[PDB]
Amino acid sequence: NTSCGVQLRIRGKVQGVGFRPFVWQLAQQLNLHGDVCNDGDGVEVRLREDPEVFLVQLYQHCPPLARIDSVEREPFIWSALPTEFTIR
Amino acid sequence: NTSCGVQLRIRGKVQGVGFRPFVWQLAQQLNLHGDVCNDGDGVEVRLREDPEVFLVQLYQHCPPLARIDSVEREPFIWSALPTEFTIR
Amino acid sequence: NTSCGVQLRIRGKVQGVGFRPFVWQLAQQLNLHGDVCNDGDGVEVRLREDPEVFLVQLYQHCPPLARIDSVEREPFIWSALPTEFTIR
Amino acid sequence: NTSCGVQLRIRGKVQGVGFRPFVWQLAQQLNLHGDVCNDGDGVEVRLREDPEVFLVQLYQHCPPLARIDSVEREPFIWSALPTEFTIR
Amino acid sequence: NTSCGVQLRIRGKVQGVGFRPFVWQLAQQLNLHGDVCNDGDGVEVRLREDPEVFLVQLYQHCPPLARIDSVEREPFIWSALPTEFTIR
Amino acid sequence: NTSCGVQLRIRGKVQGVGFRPFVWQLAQQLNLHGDVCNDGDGVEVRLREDPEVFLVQLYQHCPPLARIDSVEREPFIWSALPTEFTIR
Ligand SMILES: O=P([O-])(O)O
Ligand SMILES: O=P([O-])(O)O
Ligand SMILES: O=P([O-])(O)O
Ligand SMILES: O=P([O-])(O)O
Ligand SMILES: O=P([O-])(O)O
Ligand SMILES: O=P([O-])(O)O
Repeated sequence: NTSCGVQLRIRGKVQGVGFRPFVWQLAQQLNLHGDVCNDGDGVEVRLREDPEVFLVQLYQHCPPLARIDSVEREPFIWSALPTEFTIR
Repeated sequence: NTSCGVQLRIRGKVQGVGFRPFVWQLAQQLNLHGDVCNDGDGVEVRLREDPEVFLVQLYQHCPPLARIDSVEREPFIWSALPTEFTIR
Repeated sequence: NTSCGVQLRIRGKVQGVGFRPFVWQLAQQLNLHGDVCNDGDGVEVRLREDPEVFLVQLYQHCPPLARIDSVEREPFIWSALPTEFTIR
Repeated sequence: NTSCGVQLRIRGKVQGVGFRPFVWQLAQQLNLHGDVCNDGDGVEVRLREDPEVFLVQLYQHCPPLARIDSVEREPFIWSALPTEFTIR
Repeated sequence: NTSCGVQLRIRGKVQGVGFRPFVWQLAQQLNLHGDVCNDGDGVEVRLREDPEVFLVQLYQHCPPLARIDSVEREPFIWSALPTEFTIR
Repeated sequence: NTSCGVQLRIRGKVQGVGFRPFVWQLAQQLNLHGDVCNDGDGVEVRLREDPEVFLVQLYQHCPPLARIDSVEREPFIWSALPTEFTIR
């Protein structure tokens, strides 16, 4: 059933730069679950887990072509909990 | 803005027994924020904070006329965070 | 990959009483993941999530034939995270 | 240096009943650190860790001569963190 | 009543640079409560919530004239919980 | 007895640069417990506490000769909890 999640909205130069694969790889390394997509207003990451380590490493290890201008976070409710981390 | 909350649904003999005032007093003692109401399917408690101590003490210190048959919990999103604990 | 879990060891009159199904139902209601088994020294519950609400409700809603004499907890590492709650 | 702690104030029939040793044993089982004392207004327990499992088990496994009428909690700051659980 | 807070002490080139407004805006975006002031030994931020995302973004999005040389954290007790984030 | 810990594996130019003393000093400032060592595949930090603030500050305040290329984290179980932070 339902659970508390977090949505991150990452804006900047975040498309055509390997950003979704970067996020996926970070999520795999950190054993995170949820998804990533680019919906036209940056990159949206939805996580089951707390985002803090992910956010630290998002910034520090940003791909060389990418540039992160802002990140916003908000809570939301998962309808079903994710069992993988996927690119959508 | 928004924040992760918890809603508790408490069922049993939970009306006409001092239940809403009991919840209010417990919330005051525990410095909790949110609200309590009786909507016809038991008593609904919405909290800003984690509910664990509240739940322990709800059961242990249940008013003598009351009887708690079940408690369910689920997350939800507060649209604005509460600054008091109120009976609604 | 790996994650921090909790193992609970529940002892008492906890077999022949509907205890494993009780635990399963509680875990379903609380959206918990992991497993339950009876290994001859009581009932072992392994969870992905924090156990506090589960423990409160384990005691308060213990099946009428059952009796809980003790519960112990310890951390452990999940090799793979559970995606369901199962009786083993 | 300093850290966030919790103080619990447990009132009732909580002296002459094995209460301080009960608390000590519970703290040992739960791998908690801090102290317990009886200062004339019940029993005060100060912990380094979150108190929720402790509180559940305090109530459920209360010694047979004892009776717990109320428990209050408040935060405080440890000046030095405790490395044992002691009766004071 | 009282609650566990965190105080951050941010030192460097952190005055005359838009630092207090920067902190305020970050706190608004992150839905944080507490206050910020410059007391002559850098900038002090007191929060009700965990500071981790705030700290990540403090560093990454530091105003261009500012420079953060160090940040220290310590717990403290709020006498009353804050309902806004304010510049003091 | 046992408790949930975190192990961090920090790789890059992290030897001959004051890295272990840097970690020790950070851990002292943050009131952390555990240890640091260089085992030939970077620097391993084991903590009792959550690592998030530590990780933020590890990156931001990296010694000038050092360079951090990657950090990985995983949970593990402490056999005994640490009471100091030590260089091993
Ligand atoms: O288009 P991407 O590869 O930057 O996600
Ligand atoms: O009707 P109440 O007093 O039990 O809430
Ligand atoms: O044998 P059980 O039904 O008490 O688990
Ligand atoms: O006096 P005590 O043994 O109940 O603590
Ligand atoms: O003086 P401030 O604008 O840097 O706070
Ligand atoms: O060899 P270290 O000083 O960089 O730890």
